[PDB]
Amino acid sequence: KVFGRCELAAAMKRHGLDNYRGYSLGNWVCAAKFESNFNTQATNRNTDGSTDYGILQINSRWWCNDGRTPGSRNLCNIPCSALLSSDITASVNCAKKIVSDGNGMNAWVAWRNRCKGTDVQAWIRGCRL
Ligand SMILES: [Cl-]
Ligand SMILES: [Cl-]
Ligand SMILES: [Cl-]
Ligand SMILES: [Cl-]
Ligand SMILES: [Cl-]
Ligand code: NA
Repeated sequence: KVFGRCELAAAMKRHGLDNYRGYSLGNWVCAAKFESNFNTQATNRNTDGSTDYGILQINSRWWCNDGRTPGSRNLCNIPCSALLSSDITASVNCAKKIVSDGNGMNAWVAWRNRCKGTDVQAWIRGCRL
C-alpha cells in the first residue's frame, strides 16, 4: 500500500505516535517519506547482508527475523514480512521499541539527514487530524 501524506499521518496518530518519546507527528511522517516514499512494501538490502523492511525500513540485523541474516537479533519478535502489511500496526509497535532504546529517531538515517532540524510540522499541514 502506498499511503497518502495525510492518510498516513492520521493512521500514525491513531496508533499513538504523536509526541511519542517527545517526537511530534511531523517527524514520523517525514521519516516515512524519505525512508520508503510511503510504500509499505519497500525493501532494501544493506552491505552486511541485512535487509530493511516496510514504511519505516526496519533492519533485520536487530529488529525482525527474515531467516537470512545470520547472527542477527529479533528484538521486536516478529517476522520481517509482517512489516510489509497494509496495516501499519506491526511497524509502529516495533518503531516504538526502537525510538525508546536511547538514540531516539537518530536510528533512522534519513530522519537524521533530511528531517532533523527542519520544519517538520509542514508534513501534517492541511491534514484533518
Ligand atoms: Cl508526499
Ligand atoms: Cl509536527
Ligand atoms: Cl536470520
Ligand atoms: Cl491499522
Ligand atoms: Cl530523544
Ligand atoms: Na534478525
